[PDB]
Amino acid sequence: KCSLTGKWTNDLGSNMTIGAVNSRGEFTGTYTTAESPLHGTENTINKRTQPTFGFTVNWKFSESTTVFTGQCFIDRNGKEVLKTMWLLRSSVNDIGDDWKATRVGINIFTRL
Amino acid sequence: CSLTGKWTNDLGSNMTIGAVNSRGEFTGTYTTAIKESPLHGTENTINKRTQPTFGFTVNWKFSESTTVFTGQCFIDGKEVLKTMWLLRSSVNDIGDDWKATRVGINIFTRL
Amino acid sequence: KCSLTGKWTNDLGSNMTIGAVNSRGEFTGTYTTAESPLHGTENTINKRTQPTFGFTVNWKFSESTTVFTGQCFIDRNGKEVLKTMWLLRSSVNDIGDDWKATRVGINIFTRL
Amino acid sequence: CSLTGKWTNDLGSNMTIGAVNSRGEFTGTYTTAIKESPLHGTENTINKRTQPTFGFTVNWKFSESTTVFTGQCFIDGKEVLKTMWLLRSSVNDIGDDWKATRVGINIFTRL
Ligand SMILES: O=C(O)CCCCC[C@@H]1SC[C@@H]2NC(=O)N[C@@H]21
Ligand SMILES: O=C(O)CCCCC[C@@H]1SC[C@@H]2NC(=O)N[C@@H]21
Ligand SMILES: O=C(O)CCCCC[C@@H]1SC[C@@H]2NC(=O)N[C@@H]21
Ligand SMILES: O=C(O)CCCCC[C@@H]1SC[C@@H]2NC(=O)N[C@@H]21
Ligand SMILES: *[C@H]1O[C@H](CO)[C@@H](O)[C@H](O)[C@H]1NC(C)=O
Ligand SMILES: *[C@H]1O[C@H](CO)[C@@H](O)[C@H](O)[C@H]1NC(C)=O
Ligand SMILES: *[C@H]1O[C@H](CO)[C@@H](O)[C@H](O)[C@H]1NC(C)=O
Ligand SMILES: *[C@H]1O[C@H](CO)[C@@H](O)[C@H](O)[C@H]1NC(C)=O
Repeated sequence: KCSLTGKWTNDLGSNMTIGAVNSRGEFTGTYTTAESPLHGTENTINKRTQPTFGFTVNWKFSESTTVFTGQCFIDRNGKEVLKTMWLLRSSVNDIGDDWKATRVGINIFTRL
Repeated sequence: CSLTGKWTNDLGSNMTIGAVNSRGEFTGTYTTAIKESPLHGTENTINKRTQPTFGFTVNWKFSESTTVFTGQCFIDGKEVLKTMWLLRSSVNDIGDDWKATRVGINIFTRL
Repeated sequence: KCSLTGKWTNDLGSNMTIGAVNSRGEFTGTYTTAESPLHGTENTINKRTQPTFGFTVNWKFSESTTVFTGQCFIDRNGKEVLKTMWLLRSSVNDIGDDWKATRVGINIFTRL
Repeated sequence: CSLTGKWTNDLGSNMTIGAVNSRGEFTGTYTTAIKESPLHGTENTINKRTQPTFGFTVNWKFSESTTVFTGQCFIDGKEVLKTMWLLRSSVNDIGDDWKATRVGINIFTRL
């Protein structure tokens, strides 16, 4: 089974720690990048080995917000890997600059 | 512009969001024809901004999928929520991962 | 049948003109926003009434690039409408700032 | 960093791009296991940049779908192409449009 709980690191150099996840599939943690809290959920439905999930990172050094979503996989080499895609929403003043507030990208995590 | 309350959108889905603590957290329900799913998000409180940026995850109850929403609460007069989302599907093997993510838009208005 | 050929306008105020599309599904045109050329393709496969397509806009006022993709629909009210999503790639100097060069958005077009 | 040549990627697809005129246009073939599809793109020539931004459309031959790619040619030493794409599926009714677009990444390297 692929568990979210733990310490992860990615291709960009950022690290992430996730706490235990309750029965409601909920969980919290911290996102570290060269610290901000994050709160997410894991899909419990058919209680699968490779869960789908999503979390929000409330940036504490700016008024932007990032949301990641992806799946917890057991790689071919037998290792746990998190494939995720995110949307980074920056804040704009007029509802007219809104068309450019959203960036999109990816991030692959592996256990620390 | 506060997230608390009742919203609906262009597709025709309703969303209910409760109070948000001093840390910006909040919970709510997501309704779409119908099935209700829990929602857990957070709003950026960095600058006590009147048009706060925010994000939340909808944990689907009728599927093994997940959907994340990010956006900003704009005072159009009326309060409008402009969002963009990512819909992650669950695939059996890491080989198909590439085709598992849909992206799209959604404008919410006070129900 | 929903044709790409013609003059369109969108929700953002930008206008667009598309030329005839050959048998290879190819076509060119111009994108006007408050002028840059664009070159695209339309999917011919099962020669459908509501084609799928994609085009690139070679910005002539900056070194960024935008690509749109979507489908040509016959709306319920009987009108032609183009639902599209785009990616706007801005250019960065170091392959390390790459994680933030891509923005994503939407654009709905209707005939002028 | 020029697009002309032969590239392959992480998924394992090959792409061949021909010469690009003075306007930045170019054509090529897209191979994926196998089926070959034509590609038509353009590269930004605004600043005679050595690491040009670019975009192109792949007109699928075995489906009614379309895929657009945008990105930048980076000199990693080696020439690398970092791209992001949108895969549009064709739906019968404008009602399902919302679920018709997939997004993803792709890193190309000189084959
Ligand atoms: O500089 C900005 O544009 C705003 C700061 C955004 C915070 C870092 C972002 S979140 C998505 C991405 N993944 C990651 O690990 N770092 C970046
Ligand atoms: O039917 C499926 O494709 C799987 C269930 C998907 C859940 C509904 C999606 S989430 C993004 C989109 N916005 C919205 O309000 N409803 C749809
Ligand atoms: O200011 C920038 O960030 C670079 C200029 C980008 C050009 C305008 C973009 S293309 C996608 C979007 N659709 C539209 O009609 N106008 C915008
Ligand atoms: O099988 C399908 O889902 C429809 C055909 C899709 C065409 C292949 C897609 S395009 C984006 C992605 N990158 C890549 O190199 N191959 C895939
Ligand atoms: C995070 O991962 C470990 C924890 O110390 C370490 O290898 C690395 O320096 C850390 N990097 C960041 C950006 O926190
Ligand atoms: C929810 O929104 C309103 C509630 O006032 C209702 O009329 C509508 O039918 C509902 N839609 C869904 C999908 O539940
Ligand atoms: C484009 O559409 C028509 C053409 O004149 C007109 O209504 C409008 O002013 C034009 N706007 C732009 C930005 O070109
Ligand atoms: C294309 O790339 C190389 C060509 O040298 C070949 O070995 C590989 O099998 C080919 N892959 C596909 C999908 O055609």
